[PDB]
Amino acid sequence: SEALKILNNIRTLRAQARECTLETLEEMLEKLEVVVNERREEESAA
Amino acid sequence: SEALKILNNIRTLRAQARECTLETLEEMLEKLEVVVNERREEESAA
Repeated sequence: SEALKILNNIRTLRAQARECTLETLEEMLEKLEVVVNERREEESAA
Repeated sequence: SEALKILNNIRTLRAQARECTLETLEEMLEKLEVVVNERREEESAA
């Protein structure tokens, strides 16, 4: 879980976002939303 | 940008999410939303 722990420090991701375009940032937000929604389905099923 | 490129592969984040609780996943989604919104402000200003 090295990529999940980095998401907790926004300042670190802030420096990484400065080297990427907005279109790549939109795709990254989609994947994180699906990952949280995937766990939401397991929480709603239990 | 090692944490930003990992977010593109949801299957990889999928295995990492299985080892964390939903509360930690909610905070991670907040940071990514703020990172994308921070770049949105720069795009709207330009």
